[PDB]
Amino acid sequence: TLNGGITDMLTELANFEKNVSQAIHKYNAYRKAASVIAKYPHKIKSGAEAKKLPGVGTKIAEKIDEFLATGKLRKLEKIRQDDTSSSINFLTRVSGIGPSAARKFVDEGIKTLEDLRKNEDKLNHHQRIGLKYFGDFEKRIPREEMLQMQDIVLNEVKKVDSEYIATVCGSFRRGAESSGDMDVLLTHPSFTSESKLLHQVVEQLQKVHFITDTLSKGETKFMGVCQLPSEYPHRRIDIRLIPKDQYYCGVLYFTGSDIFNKNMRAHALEKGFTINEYTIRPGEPLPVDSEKDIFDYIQWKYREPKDRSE
DNA sequence: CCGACCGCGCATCAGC
DNA sequence: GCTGATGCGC
DNA sequence: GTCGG
Ligand SMILES: Nc1nc2c([nH]c(=O)n2[C@H]2C[C@H](O)[C@@H](COP(=O)(O)OP(=O)(O)OP(=O)(O)O)O2)c(=O)[nH]1
Ligand SMILES: [Mn+2]
Ligand SMILES: [Mn+2]
Ligand SMILES: [Mn+2]
Ligand SMILES: [Mn+2]
Ligand SMILES: [Mn+2]
Ligand code: NA
Ligand code: NA
Repeated sequence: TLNGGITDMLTELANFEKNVSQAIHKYNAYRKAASVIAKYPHKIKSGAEAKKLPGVGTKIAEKIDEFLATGKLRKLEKIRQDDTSSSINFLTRVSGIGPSAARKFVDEGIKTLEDLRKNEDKLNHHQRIGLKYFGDFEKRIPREEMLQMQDIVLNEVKKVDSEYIATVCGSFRRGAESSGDMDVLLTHPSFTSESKLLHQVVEQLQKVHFITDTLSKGETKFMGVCQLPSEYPHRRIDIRLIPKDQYYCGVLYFTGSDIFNKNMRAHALEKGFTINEYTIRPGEPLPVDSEKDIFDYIQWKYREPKDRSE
């Protein structure tokens, strides 16, 4: 937490711009600043020192001056005290409720966790589940449960087909000691860039009562809720089915971080390449046989999953 | 000063 | 009933 | 909000 005070402040600003202002690029601006400062090896003594960093500019430096000076920020205090603002900010904590629905609930006087409970009729399936597990979803997941979870999924997959390969990605693959959720990258030989595979994995995981609820489900992505058997908290899980011959782009994507992916895909465009969770193109998909192969194509040195937490 | 700022899967519902 | 526009989230 | 064109 070298500069935690400042990165905490910037993260709150970001959240406000996203949820309340609905200014996604300001959100991204503040998270880049926060990200860049988070990897700064020195304790920031002024805004001027901070301003030297790319992503940090005039408006942020002045804010850092005020925070190092007054120990707080006036803009934030103002925002925390505004009813509409704080209300919207709070509702977005519910899975399925974004800036638009939050704002619209608040306009009709629905601003608390209780108000949503007495208005179930006005939530879609996804929001209801977000409300139902509101508390549980804000709880972190210890790697000890992640390992357990990893084992219940990998083995339930073998039990559908031995050629299925399930790889747990996300914060877990980065080596985090706790994770927001569980992300599973799934492949199988009968599915490539050339021509009910996920349904089968979802069904099986449902029968053994690991998957308790469904938020969204298509032919390549599943988002739902899972739970270790006996009571543990309910947890978020996402499964992504990726063409076997695109494992490495997929696993690079699904490993993150979200900020790292945005950094990498941008630097990609600099060097003349476009990256998605499937291919890296110039253009036709270039040949890839490892994650590193991707870091080569774009003249950025390789970095172990543990060193991708942007 | 202006304005671009990664890439994509699934669900909902206003407006026909 | 249908389907883009839009929303939400990875 | 930021930075590069
Ligand atoms: N291109 C792109 N990739 C993203 C974005 N957001 C995002 O999470 N990803 C990728 C990187 C993440 O590791 C992966 C899974 O998302 P996640 O919500 O489970 O986050 P996470 O595993 O890194 O962290 P955690 O909070 O669950 O512990 O999706 C985004 O906005 N753009
Ligand atoms: Mn995750
Ligand atoms: Mn996830
Ligand atoms: Mn401007
Ligand atoms: Mn459609
Ligand atoms: Mn996330
Ligand atoms: Na700067
Ligand atoms: Na939300």
